[PDB]
Amino acid sequence: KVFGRCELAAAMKRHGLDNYRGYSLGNWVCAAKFESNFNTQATNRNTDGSTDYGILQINSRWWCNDGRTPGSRNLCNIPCSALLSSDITASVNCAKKIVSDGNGMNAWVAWRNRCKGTDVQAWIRGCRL
Ligand SMILES: [Cl-]
Ligand SMILES: [Cl-]
Ligand SMILES: [Cl-]
Ligand SMILES: [Cl-]
Ligand SMILES: [Cl-]
Ligand code: NA
Repeated sequence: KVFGRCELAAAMKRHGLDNYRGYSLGNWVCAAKFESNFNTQATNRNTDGSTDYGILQINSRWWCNDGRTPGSRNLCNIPCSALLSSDITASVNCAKKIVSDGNGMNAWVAWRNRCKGTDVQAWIRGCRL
């Protein structure tokens, strides 16, 4: 599924991301735009044997199990397949854990490169949130 911008904002707000661990809602919407282009089935294969999965491009070394990644910790205790679902529930839940690490949203390459320190409230413009 490819989410609309305000469509995704509403679901991310429903699931508690606005201001979570110090990150207002627009940070998460921006991260999804630039990680996955709002595509729930996006994937990115990496050089270390891991893969990034879903709308928030969550990495298979530490966070989900795909059965083929070294250094596996599966700290969200889920199959990586769950992160490719058309509803965002599993991805948002696992992102809460990821962001709770000392890294914060620096865990997201695309947030680091296109969202950090920008006008992230623009991402929820006209959404009524
Ligand atoms: Cl929309
Ligand atoms: Cl939802
Ligand atoms: Cl915001
Ligand atoms: Cl899987
Ligand atoms: Cl990570
Ligand atoms: Na990632």
